[PDB]
Amino acid sequence: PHFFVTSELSVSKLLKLRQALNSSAEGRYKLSVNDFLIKAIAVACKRVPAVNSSWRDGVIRQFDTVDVSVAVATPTGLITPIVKGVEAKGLETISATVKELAKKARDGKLKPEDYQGGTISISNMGMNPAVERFTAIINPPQAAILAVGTTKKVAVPVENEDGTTGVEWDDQIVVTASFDHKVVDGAVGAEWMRELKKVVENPLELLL
Amino acid sequence: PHFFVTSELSVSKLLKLRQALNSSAEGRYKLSVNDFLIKAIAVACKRVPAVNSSWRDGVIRQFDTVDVSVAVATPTGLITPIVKGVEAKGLETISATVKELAKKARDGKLKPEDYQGGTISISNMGMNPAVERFTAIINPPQAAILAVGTTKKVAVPVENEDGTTGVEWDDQIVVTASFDHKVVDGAVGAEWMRELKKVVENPLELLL
Amino acid sequence: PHFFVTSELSVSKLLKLRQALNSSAEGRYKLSVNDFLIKAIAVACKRVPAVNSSWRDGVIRQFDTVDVSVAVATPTGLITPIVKGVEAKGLETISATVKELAKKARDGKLKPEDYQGGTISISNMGMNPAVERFTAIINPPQAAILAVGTTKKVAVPVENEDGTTGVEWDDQIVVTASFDHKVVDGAVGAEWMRELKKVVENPLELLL
Amino acid sequence: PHFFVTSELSVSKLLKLRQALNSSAEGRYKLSVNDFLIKAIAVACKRVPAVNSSWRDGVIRQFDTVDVSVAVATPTGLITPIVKGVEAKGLETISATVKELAKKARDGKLKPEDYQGGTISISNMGMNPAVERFTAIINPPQAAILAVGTTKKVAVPVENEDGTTGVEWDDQIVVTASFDHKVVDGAVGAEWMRELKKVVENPLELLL
Repeated sequence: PHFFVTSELSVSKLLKLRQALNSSAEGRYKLSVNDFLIKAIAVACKRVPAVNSSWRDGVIRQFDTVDVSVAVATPTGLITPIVKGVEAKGLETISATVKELAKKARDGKLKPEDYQGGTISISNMGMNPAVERFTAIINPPQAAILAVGTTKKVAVPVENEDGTTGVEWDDQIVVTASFDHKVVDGAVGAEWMRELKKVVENPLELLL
Repeated sequence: PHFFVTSELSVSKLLKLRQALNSSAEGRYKLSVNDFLIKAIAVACKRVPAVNSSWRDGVIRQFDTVDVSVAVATPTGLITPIVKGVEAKGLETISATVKELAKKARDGKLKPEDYQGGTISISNMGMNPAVERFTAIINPPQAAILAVGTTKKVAVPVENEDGTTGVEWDDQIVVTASFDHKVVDGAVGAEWMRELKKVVENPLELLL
Repeated sequence: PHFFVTSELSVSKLLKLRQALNSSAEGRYKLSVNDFLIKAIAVACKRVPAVNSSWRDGVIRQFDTVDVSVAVATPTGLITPIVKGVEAKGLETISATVKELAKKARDGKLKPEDYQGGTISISNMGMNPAVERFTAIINPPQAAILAVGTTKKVAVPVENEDGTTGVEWDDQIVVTASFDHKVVDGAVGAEWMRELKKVVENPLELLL
Repeated sequence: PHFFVTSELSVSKLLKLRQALNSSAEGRYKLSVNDFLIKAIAVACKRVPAVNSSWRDGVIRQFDTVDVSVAVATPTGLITPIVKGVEAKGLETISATVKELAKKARDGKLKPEDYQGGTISISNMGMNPAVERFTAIINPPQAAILAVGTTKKVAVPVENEDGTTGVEWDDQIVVTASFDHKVVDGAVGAEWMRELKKVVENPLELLL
């Protein structure tokens, strides 16, 4: 039994900072927004340990550390590469590890210890238009799986009192979050979502 | 097998009237928007009796009266206090009964006859940001369960021919409605949703 | 196990062309937007054959041709009239066949070979307000079922550099797409959705 | 035999970000500039492992992880509390751990496993005026010890072509760095200093 948590999330600050940091990238790495998202979900899963947990048969094993089983679509299908100790990783570690693992998934294979649904399962379709949102199924060894739709620029009130509400156009992804609903719950799921959104909206705390 | 009915709903009129009525509140009560929503879902469940029904084993028992099993999140978990005969109640009856029952759920306990999923199950996360919408699971003794996301102020065309479409910013909650799909159906579910939205949008008919 | 693909879709071009073509209608037919949508989903199911397939017990039978089991709500319930070889049909064939079949469903009956969930199951609530989106359940003999919410006019950036982003108000339906998830997958489902959206957004390719 | 590496370092960006983050502090923590410096020296000691090393009798043991033996002046004398795995810590972990450890040093005692000169010895007199710089002695179990003078606001060319060089006043600490000179060397010491200065000057990379 799965419940869905749907949460928009602006990115313009994080897009700006990724731009400035991929400028700061010397060709040394490619920072995808997803790398910051991976470190941010690491931050939030440390923040909310219920997400970085797993449905054990009798109990729910909660994982102190967080890794991410990012899911990469592959010609084979869906490979879920596991990026380990993200919260203690770097983020170019996230960068290379994500691109390396997706490479080894589509190009070669990953060894089976790469597909653990580790404490959190992430499927990202931010790059995929026509899905501003979409829903997946939680892994049985998961606690909750997160899916991200595509980025949209939308009308937003602009504080400016000259154009009082005004029309100000924000980039943002509204995401869905499928939850196994017994290992994790709607309140904690939404709160983890808000942790994620907070840390993402300003990379300044994601710096930390 | 559950189907989901997703329905935005403006509130600005009802927010205005709640403000004016909580001004009219002499400290005698606190009218939450949810109290008006409870009376409004009572109105709509009398309007659409399929919602205020229950999946009996062989049949679907349809309930003439409507009560609401509002669901209150509790330190224990989810308590679903039952507010009885809402359609014939007052609304400060709704006010106090909802706050009293949530109190006795989080603070003490409610006696078990308070958790009946009575004819309608309501979970409200209007107060909870980062969930503009979310989906729940229908109670087996329910017919359909309703979930409300948070309120959002959004760009809206303003009729004014000077700013022709213009940008006019409306508060509204888009809600999801999980339906057991055999006791209740998509057409009747959506129509009950529209009944609810109609009665809510203007409290003038909710007065009645 | 079903996954949901949610996709907005503007219509203003197709609304314009339907208007011009129902002007071009001499009373000879009534072209509902849904007729163009039926030819467009035929186009996309030829484009994406995974959708116009069926869950066989052992395998997934993929259907070269596409028909549509459009679903018509009936006083009996949901009749799913089958419109055959849509991709090779006309569109006034679509027009009359859809209206004729809905007629025979609500008025009389359709003979049972009209309810096959043929290669694609379509439920349309574009005409139904208060459901900008909604989700259904895939037919077992289906591969994926599509549901369309209602049309909404929304704030949209207008390119004009005078009103730089400006506020420009577009009609569009955001649709959900419930997928059986083993006969069909999220990537192919979303891509079929984008095929559909592309062909719909400009009827010029839907002409073909 | 010790050599000294002297390096100014602007702070205004990091002062701004600490201000904004101690505004972001909800009373939850106090972020001293030294906490960011501790995470930054962790970053640089991972960056330059020669600093987070120790003079073993025959060899130099280089430490993969970095901790910091921050030194706190105490009524007893100099307590060198050890903050462990800083590079994998948080920074409010740094915040509380530094203030807690200094507290337990001046107020109570730290248990002896708190004074290890762990991989790096830091003495900070940024808070101490009249020492814009000062030099210390490397711990024998250290590889290099770092000392920071006080912050000074100084005349700086301002790019502005109106006031062409102009006079623009920057806050900065010039630091000394005493090095045991056989476990570590002038080139690597200065380069570690530049790593430190780079990561500090913009907390954006210190975010990571």
